[PDB]
Amino acid sequence: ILHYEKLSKIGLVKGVTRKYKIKSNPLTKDIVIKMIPNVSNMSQCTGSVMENYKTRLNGILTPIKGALEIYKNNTHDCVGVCMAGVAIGIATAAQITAGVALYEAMKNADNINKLKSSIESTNEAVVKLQETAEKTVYVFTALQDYINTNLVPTIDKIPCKQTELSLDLALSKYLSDLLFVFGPNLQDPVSNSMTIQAISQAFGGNYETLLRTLGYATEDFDDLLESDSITGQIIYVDLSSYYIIVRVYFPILTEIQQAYIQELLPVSFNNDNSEWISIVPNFILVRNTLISNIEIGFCLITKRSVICNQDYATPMTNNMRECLTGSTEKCPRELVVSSHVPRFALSNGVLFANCISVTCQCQTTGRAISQSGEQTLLMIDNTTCPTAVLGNVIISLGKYLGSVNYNSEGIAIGPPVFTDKVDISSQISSMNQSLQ
Amino acid sequence: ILHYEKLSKIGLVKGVTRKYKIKSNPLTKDIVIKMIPNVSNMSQCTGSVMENYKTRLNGILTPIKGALEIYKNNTHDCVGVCMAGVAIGIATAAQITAGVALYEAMKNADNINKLKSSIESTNEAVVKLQETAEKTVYVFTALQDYINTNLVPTIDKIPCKQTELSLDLALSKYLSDLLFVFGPNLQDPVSNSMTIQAISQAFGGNYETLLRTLGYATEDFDDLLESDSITGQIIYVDLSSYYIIVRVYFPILTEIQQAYIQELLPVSFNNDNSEWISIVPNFILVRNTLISNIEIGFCLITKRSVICNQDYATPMTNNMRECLTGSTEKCPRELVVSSHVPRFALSNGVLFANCISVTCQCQTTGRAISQSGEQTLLMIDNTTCPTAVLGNVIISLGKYLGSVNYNSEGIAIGPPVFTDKVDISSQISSMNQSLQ
Amino acid sequence: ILHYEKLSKIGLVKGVTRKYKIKSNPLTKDIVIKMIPNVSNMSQCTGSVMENYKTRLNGILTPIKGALEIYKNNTHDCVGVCMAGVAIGIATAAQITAGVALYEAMKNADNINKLKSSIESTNEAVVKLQETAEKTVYVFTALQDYINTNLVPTIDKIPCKQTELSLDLALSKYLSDLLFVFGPNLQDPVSNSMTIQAISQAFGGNYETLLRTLGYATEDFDDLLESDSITGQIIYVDLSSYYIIVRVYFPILTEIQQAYIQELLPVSFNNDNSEWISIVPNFILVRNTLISNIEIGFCLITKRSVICNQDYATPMTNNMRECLTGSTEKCPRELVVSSHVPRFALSNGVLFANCISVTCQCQTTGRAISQSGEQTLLMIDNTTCPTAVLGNVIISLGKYLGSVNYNSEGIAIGPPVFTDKVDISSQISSMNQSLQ
Ligand SMILES: *[C@@H]1O[C@H](CO)[C@@H](O)[C@H](O)[C@H]1NC(C)=O
Ligand SMILES: *[C@@H]1O[C@H](CO)[C@@H](O)[C@H](O)[C@H]1NC(C)=O
Ligand SMILES: *[C@@H]1O[C@H](CO)[C@@H](O)[C@H](O)[C@H]1NC(C)=O
Ligand SMILES: *[C@@H]1O[C@H](CO)[C@@H](O)[C@H](O)[C@H]1NC(C)=O
Ligand SMILES: *[C@@H]1O[C@H](CO)[C@@H](O)[C@H](O)[C@H]1NC(C)=O
Ligand SMILES: *[C@@H]1O[C@H](CO)[C@@H](O)[C@H](O)[C@H]1NC(C)=O
Ligand SMILES: *[C@@H]1O[C@H](CO)[C@@H](O)[C@H](O)[C@H]1NC(C)=O
Ligand SMILES: *[C@@H]1O[C@H](CO)[C@@H](O)[C@H](O)[C@H]1NC(C)=O
Ligand SMILES: *[C@@H]1O[C@H](CO)[C@@H](O)[C@H](O)[C@H]1NC(C)=O
Ligand SMILES: *[C@@H]1O[C@H](CO)[C@@H](O)[C@H](O)[C@H]1NC(C)=O
Ligand SMILES: *[C@@H]1O[C@H](CO)[C@@H](O)[C@H](O)[C@H]1NC(C)=O
Ligand SMILES: *[C@@H]1O[C@H](CO)[C@@H](O)[C@H](O)[C@H]1NC(C)=O
Repeated sequence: ILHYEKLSKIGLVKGVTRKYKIKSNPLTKDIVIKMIPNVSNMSQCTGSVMENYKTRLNGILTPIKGALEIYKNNTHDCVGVCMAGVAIGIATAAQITAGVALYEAMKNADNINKLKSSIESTNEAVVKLQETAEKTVYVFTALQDYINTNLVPTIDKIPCKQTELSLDLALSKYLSDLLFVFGPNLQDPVSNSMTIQAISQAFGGNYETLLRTLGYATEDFDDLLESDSITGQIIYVDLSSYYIIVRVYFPILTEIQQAYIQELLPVSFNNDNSEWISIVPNFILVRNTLISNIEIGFCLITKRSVICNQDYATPMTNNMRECLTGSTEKCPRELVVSSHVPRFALSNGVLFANCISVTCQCQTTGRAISQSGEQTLLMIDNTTCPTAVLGNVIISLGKYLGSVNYNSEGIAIGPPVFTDKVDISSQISSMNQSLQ
Repeated sequence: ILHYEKLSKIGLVKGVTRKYKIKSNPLTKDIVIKMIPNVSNMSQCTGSVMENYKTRLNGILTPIKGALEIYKNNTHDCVGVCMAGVAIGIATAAQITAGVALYEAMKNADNINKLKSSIESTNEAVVKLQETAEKTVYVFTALQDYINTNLVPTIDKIPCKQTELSLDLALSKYLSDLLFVFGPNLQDPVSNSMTIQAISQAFGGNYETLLRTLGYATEDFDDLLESDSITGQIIYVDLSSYYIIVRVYFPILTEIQQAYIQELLPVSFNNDNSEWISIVPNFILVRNTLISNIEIGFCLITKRSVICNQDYATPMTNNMRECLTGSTEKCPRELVVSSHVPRFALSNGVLFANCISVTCQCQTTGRAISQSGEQTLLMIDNTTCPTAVLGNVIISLGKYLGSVNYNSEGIAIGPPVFTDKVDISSQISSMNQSLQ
Repeated sequence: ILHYEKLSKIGLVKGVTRKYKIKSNPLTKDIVIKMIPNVSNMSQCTGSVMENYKTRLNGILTPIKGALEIYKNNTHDCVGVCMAGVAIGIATAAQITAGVALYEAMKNADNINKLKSSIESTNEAVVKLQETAEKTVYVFTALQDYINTNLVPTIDKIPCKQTELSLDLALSKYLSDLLFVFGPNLQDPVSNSMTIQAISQAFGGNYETLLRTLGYATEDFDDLLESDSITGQIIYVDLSSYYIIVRVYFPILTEIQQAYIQELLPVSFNNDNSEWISIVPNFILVRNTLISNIEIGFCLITKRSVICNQDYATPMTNNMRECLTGSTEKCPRELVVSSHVPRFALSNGVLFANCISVTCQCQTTGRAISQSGEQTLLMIDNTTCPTAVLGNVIISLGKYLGSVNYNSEGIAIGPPVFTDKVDISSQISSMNQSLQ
């Protein structure tokens, strides 16, 4: 376990405790995104912009169909999914799993494609199609709202050459937004790591409409959405009607048993007439009594749980392990030169303040609280005095659950470090000479 | 303090000198952002979209008020702001300061909330309300412009079922834009480090309107705005009318006395029949004769000053200070293999170039400029000849201010390094292996 | 030169082979971007917003003209381009080259400026003007389409105070979008490294319209566009009509002879009853039998080529070069702690899998595939059994081309490493302590 009391003297005050959960057991739903709007009522003087747009869009969608066909031509049934690796050549585990999912989805994709005329005939942003007697499929058109709201009502009040230019500009804007996702960046359409937010770029970035139409099945919807857990996969691309079929995955957030995330608050501390800040990860992941780093940039942090779409646990150095489990001397530290580093923190009702680097007096005492040159931090609870003053904040404090004689006991202190990108090169290069 | 001559002989040509500026003394103004538009004039067939949007927005905003209420409950002027830390539990210095500011703003927030009916009744993008007999408050409604410009005029030209769909799509787009900032990502709404641009996402990202309506208080407006110095804080959330109160901070740019930013220009140089580029920071902070690094990626680099919303000074390795103070050998270098690395530079009118890599000839005599094999760079000035050429550029040069015999004196050059992400891991691994 | 067979035993399975191509031989086109829209037809109720917008835009643009005038006043024909470095002061190689290009473009800029009245009289998003008897120039207005589609048609259906507010909001949104690029961030406007997508932010981000109107005539267009290969440069700023002149560069992709990019697929492998992953870059660049790294994150990855707007070759550690050329023991490895690390891969129809972590039972044999406690990965080809099963995927396999005794030969393995930044700091600091 983590030794919070020893970490506090370093400057690492214990923070909130959060539970760890990852995506599992995804459900599947199929949607059709029509990437070309219907212009039946505006065709009177739509000009020649549509042929150019179709050619440009075919130039984008052709690589997608080409990258799908390699798995399409190698997936079939033999006397489950039964693939042929000779004509596949290069494939990772994720690619092969995505191909299996693609073949599985083809069973419904065939019946979806059976309604090609209905898909093309759609002229609203969201349309319901009776895909079978007991199931339905929704159709999303990229720019149908804009055409039905702005361009169509203004088809005669302005010279419709200007309307042609406006439609061309709208389509060009849509394509420029698309090219970030569906352009040559999408080298691997056979994969399910593409988030619904990115897929909605084919719909103008309005993923909320897609999710609301499909259904808010769970109460953990927002955590799944922000954490990039709701993903989709393209399973069919049509170069005649210019539409794609996307299978959207709706997973459930499953708590990881015997696992939690502990956050450590860094506080500057005094040592040798100078201020220092400890260098340890802000978030530590504990799972089944095993301490390991978690890369938290991709994960989502809430008030009670950490939500990740993938198991983002990363290895932790053994020295870091002993720094977090009591051995303070192995805990690295950095000198502080900036004057905007926190100098006190409150945890469990008791504040850990660097009472020498900031004015520090209590309230009922009406006197100052003195921090000697040997103590890194000062523990202030209501044992010494029940209300403290720090700058312009007057705060009352609760009892401490740790050692009664905390402020009278010191510890060893670790060696200094520097964490700049180029400082790493200098340190490695310099000591290499020392090694020789 | 920086030895520019030796740095140039390394390949680090002295660049522009800029002053250091940080924000301080922030003035405060209060604005109200209503996140639900008024649909009174278009409620004839808006449908059930409004109730669903209200439910979604209530779900979005409930955690915000839940987090604010933790502090709002435990701060009550007692026998200055006087907070109870027992029920706060977990808090940092910045969070406690933000809570103090929140309570201070509550005194005016009470009078602002006294105008709940007026805030609800707003039907314009920007509305002026008399806070007091002398003070006024501006109300910003997110989608009011869109509704009043598009949905109201086109309320009967199109079937209003389509209008309901259009309004639903617009609100969904608004919510998708919001969820980046106001969604579960906003775990800590108490803190006041959220930029005005991010807050404007609740107003469609149009922070320029927010700032212009309040007032361009100073000529340093753009530097403050880009550097993220203009920040806001949510001080009250109402779920009955779905609006928030934001206290916008307008700091002033105060230059730090006896401090400046020095920029070094890297130039590839010849050494041992090959090309190298020195590995040192592009920007160097000198403050009160103390040299320190600066994570300038978060700051703004203008022509005459560096603007930072916080003091971003970070420590610099001692060896690196020795390198910048004259110790040539302690500066690391990287072998260059790219052919698109700069090979000459101009400072104070004197030309530093690597004539081995790029051909140099001098126009006033029409003969080549020769760089010998043991010289890193060639200093070319009008002392040598008034005009030299470099490929297709003909340039005239001033006089050097350093040593007259610059080109005849050599230095000691540093040790090679590699700066790739995996190179660090490989170097550490081998360097451990040698020690064992 | 790369020993794929030995890399497979580590877990680095050979992937796709791509060709390396860079920007070269850029063509030049001239366009005019007018950042103030023509509002002649809305002048009845335009209000006073236009004067304030003009003042804001003048404040935005004055630094740009000030920075251009440094090279404008210091460049003239001398008895090619002939610059004066005395009054330039500070300049890099890129800045000087950009200034030379700026002067070269001034010849056409004068003829463009001769049509100032025509430029300022434009009232459409894209307008064609004849700068000479033979050549023509296009004009792009930032917000003309929005005005002519929304504000003009709605000039009487709603009170024009609302129209004035709407125009002010639109201009403020346009300025908010602009300030990310054309604001104080644009410290060097002379340089030509700014992408066309960024330049289009002055046109609403519709770079597709610019490129389509300019008449592209290449099959490598999408690769050039994604890779940020198409760039522009501002060559003149007018503070009276508020327009800028941009010289757009259209290059050609030239394949680098004797150069290709090799991709390596990481696969978790068993060692000492534990699962590990190798720390080696995903992409390796080979040029004339010289191996080098590449920050391919800046580049674009396609199915058969890597496209970069600059030569992004970076040096590689010598030990690392030995690692990629058969010396297996120098390759670092990291202990897999997550349960979402790939565990099998397919290359050339040959399946590399870690049968310890994932059960393998190939259907043709009808029995499970057993991997011992000495073999890092198990090679499956149709010699041992044609079709293999891994979980839910049934795959048929080709024949190996390397050693037929692959599964019986073992290799040496490397030392463990950790890649976290804090882990790097802990590692570096710790062995300084042991070194002494
Ligand atoms: C378009 O034309 C059809 C007739 O084919 C008509 O039913 C419909 O109302 C028109 N408008 C829209 C928005 O579809
Ligand atoms: C897949 O098969 C189709 C015909 O069924 C063919 O047109 C296409 O080129 C094939 N794709 C390959 C072999 O990659
Ligand atoms: C300190 O505060 C706790 C509540 O947090 C209280 O129970 C205890 O009596 C207090 N001790 C004093 C006032 O001495
Ligand atoms: C390495 O150890 C020496 C011991 O004297 C110390 O002075 C130096 O600062 C240390 N450097 C690093 C980068 O750990
Ligand atoms: C470390 O020093 C040795 C001997 O001086 C040298 O051979 C080796 O290349 C150095 N390693 C570096 C600088 O990474
Ligand atoms: C704050 O106080 C109110 C009213 O007493 C209560 O409803 C709410 O739950 C409290 N919130 C806390 C204690 O976090
Ligand atoms: C709604 O209509 C009334 C009718 O007089 C008008 O006064 C009011 O300004 C309208 N509201 C909006 C927001 O347009
Ligand atoms: C050389 O350049 C200097 C500027 O540094 C100038 O003052 C001088 O007149 C030039 N010509 C000489 C020194 O002959
Ligand atoms: C350049 O010259 C013009 C007059 O020709 C002057 O107005 C401007 O200020 C000069 N700029 C600089 C940087 O000297
Ligand atoms: C303004 O109105 C005139 C009236 O004839 C028209 O010719 C011109 O095109 C209009 N300007 C526009 C639409 O930008
Ligand atoms: C393995 O597959 C290849 C074609 O990929 C075939 O030529 C060979 O005969 C097969 N070997 C066996 C034993 O079936
Ligand atoms: C250094 O090598 C030793 C060899 O026994 C190993 O135990 C230790 O973990 C290594 N540490 C680092 C930071 O590489």
